Amino acid sequence: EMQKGGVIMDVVNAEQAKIAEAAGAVAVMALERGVARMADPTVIEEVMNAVSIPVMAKVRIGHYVEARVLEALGVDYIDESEVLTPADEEFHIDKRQFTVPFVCGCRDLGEAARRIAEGASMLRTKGEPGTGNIVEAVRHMRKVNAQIRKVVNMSEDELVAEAKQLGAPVEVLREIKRLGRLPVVNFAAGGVTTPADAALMMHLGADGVFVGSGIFKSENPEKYARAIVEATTHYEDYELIAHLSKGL
Amino acid sequence: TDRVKRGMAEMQKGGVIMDVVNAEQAKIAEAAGAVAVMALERGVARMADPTVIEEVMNAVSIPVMAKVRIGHYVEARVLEALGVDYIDESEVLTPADEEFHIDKRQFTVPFVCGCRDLGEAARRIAEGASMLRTKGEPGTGNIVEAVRHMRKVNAQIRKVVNMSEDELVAEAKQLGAPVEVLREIKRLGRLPVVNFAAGGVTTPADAALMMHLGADGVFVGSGIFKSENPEKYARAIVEATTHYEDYELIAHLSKGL
Amino acid sequence: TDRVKRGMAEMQKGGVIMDVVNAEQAKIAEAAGAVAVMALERAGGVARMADPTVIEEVMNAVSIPVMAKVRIGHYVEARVLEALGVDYIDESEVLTPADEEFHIDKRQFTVPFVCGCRDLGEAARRIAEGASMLRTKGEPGTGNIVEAVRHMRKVNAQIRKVVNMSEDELVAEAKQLGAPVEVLREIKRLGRLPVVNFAAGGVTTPADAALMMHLGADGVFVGSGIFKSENPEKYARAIVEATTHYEDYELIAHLSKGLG
Amino acid sequence: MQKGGVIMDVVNAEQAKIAEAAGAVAVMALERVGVARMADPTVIEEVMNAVSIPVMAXVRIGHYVEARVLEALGVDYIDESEVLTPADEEFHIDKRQFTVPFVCGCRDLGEAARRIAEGASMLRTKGEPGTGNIVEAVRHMRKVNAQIRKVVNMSEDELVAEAKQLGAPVEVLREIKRLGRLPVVNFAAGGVTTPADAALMMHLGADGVFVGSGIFKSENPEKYARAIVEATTHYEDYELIAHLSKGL
Amino acid sequence: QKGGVIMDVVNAEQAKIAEAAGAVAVMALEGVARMADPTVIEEVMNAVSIPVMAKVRIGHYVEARVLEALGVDYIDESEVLTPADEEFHIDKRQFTVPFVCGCRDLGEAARRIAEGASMLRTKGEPGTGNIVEAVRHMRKVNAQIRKVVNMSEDELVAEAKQLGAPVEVLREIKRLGRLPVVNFAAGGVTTPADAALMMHLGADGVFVGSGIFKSENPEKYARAIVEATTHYEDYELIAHLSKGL
Ligand SMILES: O=C[C@H](O)[C@H](O)[C@H](O)COP(=O)(O)O
Ligand SMILES: O=C[C@H](O)[C@H](O)[C@H](O)COP(=O)(O)O
Ligand SMILES: O=C[C@H](O)[C@H](O)[C@H](O)COP(=O)(O)O
Ligand SMILES: C[As](C)(=O)[O-]
Ligand SMILES: C[As](C)(=O)[O-]
Repeated sequence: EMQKGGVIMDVVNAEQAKIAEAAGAVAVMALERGVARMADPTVIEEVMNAVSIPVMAKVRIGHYVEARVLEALGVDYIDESEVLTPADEEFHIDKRQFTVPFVCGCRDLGEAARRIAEGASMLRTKGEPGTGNIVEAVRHMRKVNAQIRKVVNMSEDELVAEAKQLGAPVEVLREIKRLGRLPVVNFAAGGVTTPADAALMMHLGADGVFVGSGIFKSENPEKYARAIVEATTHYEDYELIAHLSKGL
Repeated sequence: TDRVKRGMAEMQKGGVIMDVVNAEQAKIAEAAGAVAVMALERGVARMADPTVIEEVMNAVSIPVMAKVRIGHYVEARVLEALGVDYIDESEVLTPADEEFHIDKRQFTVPFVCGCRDLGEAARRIAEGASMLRTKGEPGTGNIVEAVRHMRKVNAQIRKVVNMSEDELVAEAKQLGAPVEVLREIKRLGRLPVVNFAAGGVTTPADAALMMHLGADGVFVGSGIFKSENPEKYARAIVEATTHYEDYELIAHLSKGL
Repeated sequence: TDRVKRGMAEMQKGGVIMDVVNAEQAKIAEAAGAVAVMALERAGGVARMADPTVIEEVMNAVSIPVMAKVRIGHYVEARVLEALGVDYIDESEVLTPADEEFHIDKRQFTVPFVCGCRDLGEAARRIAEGASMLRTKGEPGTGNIVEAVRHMRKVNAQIRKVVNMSEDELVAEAKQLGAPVEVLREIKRLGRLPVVNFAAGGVTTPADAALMMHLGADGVFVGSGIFKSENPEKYARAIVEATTHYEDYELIAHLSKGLG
Repeated sequence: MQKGGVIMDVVNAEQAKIAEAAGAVAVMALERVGVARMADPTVIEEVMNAVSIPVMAXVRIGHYVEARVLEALGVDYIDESEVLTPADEEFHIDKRQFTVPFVCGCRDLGEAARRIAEGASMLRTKGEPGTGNIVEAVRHMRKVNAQIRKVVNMSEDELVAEAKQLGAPVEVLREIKRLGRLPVVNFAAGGVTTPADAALMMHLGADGVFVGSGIFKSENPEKYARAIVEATTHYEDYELIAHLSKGL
Repeated sequence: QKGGVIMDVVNAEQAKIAEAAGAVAVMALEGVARMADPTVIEEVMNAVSIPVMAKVRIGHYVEARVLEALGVDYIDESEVLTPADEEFHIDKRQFTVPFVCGCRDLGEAARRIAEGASMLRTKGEPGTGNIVEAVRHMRKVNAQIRKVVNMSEDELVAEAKQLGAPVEVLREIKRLGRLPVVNFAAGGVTTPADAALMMHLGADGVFVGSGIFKSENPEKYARAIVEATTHYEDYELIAHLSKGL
């Protein structure tokens, strides 16, 4: 199900992976680092052997075989990722055909619903990567959740037209209206840097957060990772978050 | 419940549905071999006076259709209460709602809806339509309207049926269609509901042409009853639609008119 | 005070308000079960407040509330109607606007106003000007219900959005709609508009009237078309019953049989 | 000067007497309502001899000699009027060179100020004529008065720039700021048809109203003229105005 | 507190100088620009008795809650930091601590007030040393206020629509004859003449940046700004105060 309230961390090796696990990450995202492709299987296996929590890796958008390779390696989740160099500009992977669950990116409810119709088991609401700027995450989490609230409360007979306007599959919108939320977990990602950032994303209705390699470029990675984990879990404990922000 | 509604529509294959304004015309249509009649009254065009619809219902044993203005939920509920067999949410009447069609899933009676392309068809189906009418502009006597859209809809269906499974979500986005309807279409090799041609079907050759182009049947308008011999004319359309590849018969049937 | 004007406006839900040009029509409207009447005088030309004589004729003919129209922005026409003892003033877009930019400051009046709106921004601006009741309406005189439907769908969709939206997003929503934020805050608090909102524009058949109620209207306005029918009292009656019993489709079906 | 008053269009002595009897503060002598020019002097003299109240007459915009002719006839006011066919598209009459006072039209404060700089002694704020539609008068009275209120209260050092933006002479703006209003009387005109219309213009800050020949096409001109006069004078007496509206 | 000067400070030493020079408050400060390290803010809070401001990125609700928890006296939802939300500002009504917000015109000012702002900073572009930024916007805001104060009551709803303002805030402005909160100028206030100019243009006070502490004699410079802002019509004094720097 992917533990709601959790933090998923990018790691490039076993050492980083262990630190992430020790800090309380719910999962790790194995990475290698022009054209950006699926990581060398060796690196992924190194990370898989280093920890007991779920390991994700990831593939280029549309790269069906990269995904099958990761599936064969025994990865726990595949991330069909926009930060890698897209392999297909028009068609995403038909994730319904896979055993392993996929996480996909989205910027609005239309994208989210299309990813779900392709078989996505989890979503990452994200704008531009690598900026350290939370505005990317915020813009899109606000958009997606505002659009969800609209759908949840709208007149049933207006959903087909709403679907057309969003570019969404209507059955996904119908499911959203029925549940009062997305039928999959939706984590924030994009520039989540400080403990306050992580808690903010939770305040805005995220189910959890992804954080990048910035953690391991700090002076004390384990303390930093830890602060993000605690802030994300205790996202309304402002005294704690204030205290956690001091070190960094 | 969708299956029963669709099954009712399905049993109409090869058939002709005729517009009638009174009991006399309705009886002629039934006598000529129509599979159903469409009751009409004739500025703003609305649901017909219930009296006229009841007159038609009492005059024949075949199914009676009537319908309502697009989006007019209450007109539809009225026709449902009258015991009509099919409701036609019709673009020739003056639309009551420019943006939202009736949520036809909430009804007991089955609906026929219009469409000009596969995106429209799929949206109508998602709203609960049990039958489709592929049609362009009405009242012209010009078959090009029907042809353009039957060619489009069927060409788009053939594309979907044979396309790579992983390309359907993007296809759906491009068409403005619900992907689950496209998936159903690919599974069945056709639309999951009956699809009749309508728009300018005038001659027996016209009716047979629409069947040649893959229609499941045809709608014909009041033009029939403005001819010198309506029963013969209606008859010719019925036989041409049924025996749409019997060109000697169609040639013979065309002589009278 | 607004609170009392609003309490007066409340006494109209589920009702039909009818246009009448004389005492005879007014009595028929009352007899058919109208909750109020709208007194009117009547091509191309300037349309103004009706002759006070005509309004008094209607006021004397019935016991139900009497409304009359003024031109948009025509402060003095409104004061005149107030002085005549009219029950409601309708600042009406079907009359020839007197002011293209500024509506009447209705807060300064004793008598309650009804105003038109096409979307929630307009509705909220009319409310901030002191409107006690709204009429959601597109183009008039067409017999085409699409006008009413378009705008009732828009207004109610926008209300549902506001009711459920995150509290901290309202100021930006207000900016985007051109609405006063305090009205949006009130809407979110109540779960609906703080005033009654009737449909108007092409309501012709009983099915039309019931449709508007299905779409969330609090009632309907109907025009002079009623009195051009063969049996006005039966027709008016059918609209009244359809509006009240808007989910009774057997009754509505039966009521639709008569009309020409 | 003649505040609260009504000025009435008249085509002959009979109409002029009725206007005087109804309480008009002045009359405007006309020939009619092709090319529209100064009226035949005979018609103007007929009206001048028929009443003791001031008599006005129209000249074409820029028609210096028409104006001199009316001056020589002993007219009390000259109306350099946009409803006549303009003689000069670019330059209005230099009214400073005349003994007789002029009334001029205006649609905004810039125009008003330019007319004043040319020597206008009175203004008529008016849009399109002959419509019976008060919106013309209202639009422009609202504009002129809103612009005046802005000038009256604005920072002194911003006036030169305001003048540039309006196309106004700054000394007129300075005078307006000093007086808190226009230095001349400003009457409304354009579609004033009902007693409510007349009172509305006063509510909007007019100093008075002009009314056209419509009065004499009614069934009872003297009663109608009378109603306009009383409504304009007692513009906040809504019971009276209501009563006055009953007849016609 | 009106007539005052608020000064940017990066440490306890600067904060003490600002307090000694007569600042009414200090603004504690420390690519992407975020809320300052709490340690730096606490250092400044402990160093002085006057109010301390700090901050947060626009829309960053949690940064604001953090500063609230630290015991900061005012939160500055600041456009010079990297915005966290391009569309929605913080709902400041939900907070105990008061906020200052930026504005460039009356529409913005009124929207900030409706969100719960307790103070305004009328400001254009930062870091230029050019007073035109402050002037443009103080002139705009105050011209728009004067218009609203004197305009016909029945025209306010339409004015509000045109400005993008909440009408109830305009109604309040008309009632008071001014903004219902204090409005300080900021943006390129560099010389004593600049500071006094902003007061001449109707500011309630001024913000000044770190430029003060890059001068040869910060305490004298800060002092000159403070005195010029207080005695903004004393041109002999202002002339004298301008000689040093
Ligand atoms: O035959 C199509 C009709 O013109 C409809 O009014 C409309 O164009 C289809 O609506 P939509 O494609 O938005 O569902
Ligand atoms: O029903 C709308 C009226 O015609 C108004 O006069 C106008 O179109 C919109 O109102 P506002 O003045 O608030 O934009
Ligand atoms: O640079 C800061 C800007 O002034 C704000 O981001 C801007 O005011 C956005 O808010 P609003 O849309 O309410 O003006
Ligand atoms: C916007 As897409 C074609 O990635 O669903
Ligand atoms: C525009 As002009 C000739 O009336 O000053």
